[PDB]
Amino acid sequence: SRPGLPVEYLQVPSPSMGRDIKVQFQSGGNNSPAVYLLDGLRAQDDYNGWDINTPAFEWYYQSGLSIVMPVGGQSSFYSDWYSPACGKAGCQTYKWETFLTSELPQWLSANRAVKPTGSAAIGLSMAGSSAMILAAYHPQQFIYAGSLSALLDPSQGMGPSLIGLAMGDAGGYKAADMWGPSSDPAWERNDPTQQIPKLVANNTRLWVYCGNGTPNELGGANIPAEFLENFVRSSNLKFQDAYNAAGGHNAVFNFPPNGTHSWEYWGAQLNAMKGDLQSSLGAG
Repeated sequence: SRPGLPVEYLQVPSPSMGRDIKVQFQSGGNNSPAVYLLDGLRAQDDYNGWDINTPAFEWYYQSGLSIVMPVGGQSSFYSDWYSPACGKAGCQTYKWETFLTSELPQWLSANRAVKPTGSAAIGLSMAGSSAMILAAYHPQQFIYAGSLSALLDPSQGMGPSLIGLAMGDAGGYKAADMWGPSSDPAWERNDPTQQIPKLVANNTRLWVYCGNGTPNELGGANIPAEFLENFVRSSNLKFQDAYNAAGGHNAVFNFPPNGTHSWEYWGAQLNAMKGDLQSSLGAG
């Protein structure tokens, strides 16, 4: 149903960020695997864009999988920032890696019986690289990573620069506060293409999607959505080449001759990945 599902709005304390993080949540059942649905660049502080734009909880009710949607973190790249995340409206502490890899799984396990290991992380936009990085450095916790329309080589060439422009545009943040100047090692640490050997070694299940910038009847036919998607697609095709070349063998590569940087396309992916998640995480 859309109304009528056991969807919760959790207030999860984050010691490292100094506030309570809101978390939209739907249990899978006790000891169910978790699917963390990470939000895009312009993540709002009230509801996660997955909830807003898709019937995600509805699609995943009774699938055997807990759906976890952290709320907030516009421009955070779900990372632990070097410095305070200061933007238009003010400053906040961004320690999202810490929260997603210790604070939240521990609270979800203690308070909701969500299995803390063997999870998937799925993100779109800024969060697609985040998902792969979560898995790269925390493979016990994240055994599956989905990346929808992300820039997968953010440390290379014009990427540090483009990322800074995006962050400016979404909230008025500064990339330097996050990962420092582009010379800082944090750039390569958080670049999924540079972390391929870790993904490969950990045999992480990858679901990698990117459209080609051509909308279809599904919609999303606006210039920004089209330009954005076409733009991030080269990093995606290179990732695929590098992954295979490094001996990668547990990924789905979805690069259709359509799709724009829009929720019509992303929602479709999340719907299409449900049986793959169930098999890979052990739902039922």
